[PDB]
Amino acid sequence: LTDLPGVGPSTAEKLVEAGYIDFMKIATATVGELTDIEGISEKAAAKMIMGARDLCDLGFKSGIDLLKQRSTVWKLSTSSSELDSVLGGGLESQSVTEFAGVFGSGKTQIMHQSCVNLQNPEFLFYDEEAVSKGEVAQPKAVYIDTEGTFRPERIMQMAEHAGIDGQTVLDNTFVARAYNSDMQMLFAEKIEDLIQEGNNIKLVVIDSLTSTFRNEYTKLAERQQKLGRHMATLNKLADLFNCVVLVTNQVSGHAATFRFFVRKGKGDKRVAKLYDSPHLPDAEAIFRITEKGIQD
Ligand SMILES: Nc1ncnc2c1ncn2[C@@H]1O[C@H](COP(=O)(O)OP(=O)(O)O)[C@@H](O)[C@H]1O
Ligand SMILES: [Mg+2]
Ligand SMILES: [Mg+2]
Ligand code: NA
Ligand SMILES: [W+6]
Ligand SMILES: [W+6]
Ligand SMILES: [W+6]
Ligand SMILES: [W+6]
Ligand SMILES: [W+6]
Ligand SMILES: [W+6]
Ligand SMILES: [W+6]
Ligand SMILES: [W+6]
Ligand SMILES: [W+6]
Ligand SMILES: [W+6]
Ligand SMILES: [W+6]
Ligand SMILES: [W+6]
Ligand SMILES: [W+6]
Repeated sequence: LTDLPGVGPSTAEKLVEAGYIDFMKIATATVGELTDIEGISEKAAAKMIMGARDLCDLGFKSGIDLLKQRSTVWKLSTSSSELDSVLGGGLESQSVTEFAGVFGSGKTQIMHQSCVNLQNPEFLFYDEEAVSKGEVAQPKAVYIDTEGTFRPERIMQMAEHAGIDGQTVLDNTFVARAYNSDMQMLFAEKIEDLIQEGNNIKLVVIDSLTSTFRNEYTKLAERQQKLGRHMATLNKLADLFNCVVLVTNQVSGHAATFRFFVRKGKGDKRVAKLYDSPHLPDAEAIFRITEKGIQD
């Protein structure tokens, strides 16, 4: 931190005690959030922010640099060929992907399958010139469980059928049981704390995203508010930590970059329809849910 303009030893200590330890977080901060640190003037805040942006080279980009930026996005396989294709390769890092659907359509299964897949190195697709092997090494997942449906047994079974070690998935997946929207939001805000403690968080799951909010603000206005702050935190986390963020929506409006509607097909079959994305056509993906997890 002292490399930053105006920042000396004591200011660097204050910054780290407020949780601002990397340049990117400072470069993307508002003067307000830094001045609210006290001991940190408004002029010093504007100076270190400008210095941070410069060290992170955050200005206008054009031509080939536009392609380079896009190449920093890596993708996580879903174990379904069809679903991966419709996704343009797999679940994207630096974006929030939402799976909505009726009860039993497979939302929680996909969340569990993703936690397992993260532990199979060959299921993370990336361009080696834009994403280094070290960036996706020892990846870990965070599962914020709002329903009480996380099942370690299911993790073990899906891992076994994929030929990877179940205990290893459990060891590298943090689960937070949230009973209301305050806990759900605080847990999401605390993921930055796990990352600074050395955990390479690369997958964040929120199952469910809207249940607590609907149960508490059954007030679309405020609800939408609190939910908007929650969504901004998820989108920022995805961008800044080059992380895949997945959320489920139990349906019977907000900022997701990819949105699916999953429905039941015959017995085993499920259909996932991508209905919103910034660059892909609407398309349907047929898959199945079996003891092996998600397949086809
Ligand atoms: N061990 C398993 N073997 C085969 N199918 C399973 C297994 N566990 C769960 N499923 C399937 O997943 C369905 C439930 O999916 P789930 O993810 O919980 O739905 P949602 O979260 O959308 O309400 C089940 O009813 C069952 O068909
Ligand atoms: Mg993004
Ligand atoms: Mg569920
Ligand atoms: Na300095
Ligand atoms: W609603
Ligand atoms: W409602
Ligand atoms: W209603
Ligand atoms: W209504
Ligand atoms: W409503
Ligand atoms: W309505
Ligand atoms: W509804
Ligand atoms: W309704
Ligand atoms: W409703
Ligand atoms: W309605
Ligand atoms: W509605
Ligand atoms: W609609
Ligand atoms: W609409």
